[PDB]
Amino acid sequence: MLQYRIIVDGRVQGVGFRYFVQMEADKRKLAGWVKNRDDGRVEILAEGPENALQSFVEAVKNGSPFSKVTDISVTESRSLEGHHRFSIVY
Repeated sequence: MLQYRIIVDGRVQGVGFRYFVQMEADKRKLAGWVKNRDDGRVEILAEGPENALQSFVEAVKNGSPFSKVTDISVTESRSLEGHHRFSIVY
């Protein structure tokens, strides 16, 4: 489909952000993962149809309770790894 690599910065850890991203990804039937980086940022790999991916990016910007998204970087690829499911990963 398309794969997005999304990096989120701001007040985005210890705020239920991974859970929020996972609920949005499952709602939008996207596959991939969300993971906290040790530098405070959140990485998101998401694969799916373009309408789902675009609307997902907008939802991510709204964040979880107490979060504040100050930046979102997105890079894209047509090469999907064929992920199923969306996981909170370590």
